Amino acid sequence: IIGGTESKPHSRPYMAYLEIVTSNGPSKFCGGFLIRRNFVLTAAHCAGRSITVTLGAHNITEEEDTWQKLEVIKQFRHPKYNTSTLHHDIMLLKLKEKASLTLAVGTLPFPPGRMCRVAGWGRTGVLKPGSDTLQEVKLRLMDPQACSHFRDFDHNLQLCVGNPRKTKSAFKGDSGGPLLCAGVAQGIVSYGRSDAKPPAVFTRISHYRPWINQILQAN
Ligand SMILES: CS(=O)(=O)NCc1c(C(=O)O)n(Cc2cccc3ccccc23)c2ccc(F)cc12
Ligand SMILES: [Zn+2]
Repeated sequence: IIGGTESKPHSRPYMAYLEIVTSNGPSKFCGGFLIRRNFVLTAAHCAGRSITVTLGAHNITEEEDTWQKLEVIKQFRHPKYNTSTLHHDIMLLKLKEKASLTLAVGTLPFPPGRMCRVAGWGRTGVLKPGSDTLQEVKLRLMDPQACSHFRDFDHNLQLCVGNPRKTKSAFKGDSGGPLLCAGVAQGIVSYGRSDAKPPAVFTRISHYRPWINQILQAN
């Protein structure tokens, strides 16, 4: 998160930190969010061989009594996910078991106004480290025209997020995190410019509600 603030600890109790063993070799990290006791929503590009989800966290180097760490048993990557265009960058994760609902661990409920918020443990600048602590930032939902420079941008599938006159943005490390507008999840962090210039591109959750509901009904 660029230009944001450290979240109040445990104030976003749906947030999930994902550790992904790369089908090749080492680990990578993404965000995600708990939508049911045993389901997490994240980006398709975060997929890998095996996934661990950490719930209840604030500082990821600091185990607390709030933590619940759960193995993913099934990855449901969107079938039309396209590595080239990055369309349908969405993925459901089934947890080996149900999370205990606590103050620090909770599910996120399912058109938006302009001001939204996003959280994550990603980089705090172009060449900065990832954040040990959960950061958050308020961002403006932009007209699709503001993202016309992204060749594969499709208003039906995606949100255009972040006023270009400011540095405030999701960035690398924030993939899979939810965009909330008025307490409702509208978006999922997907991609943007490598120079961190807003806006960035988020998956439009509403378009995928049939598919989500389908997987939840069958699992
Ligand atoms: C660890 S991972 O599983 O996420 N893989 C690396 C990766 C990232 C990342 O580091 O998060 N992002 C997001 C991202 C990238 C570059 C610029 C961005 C500007 C804004 C927001 C997000 C941005 C990807 C998008 C498409 C993709 F195929 C791979 C990646
Ligand atoms: Zn704490």
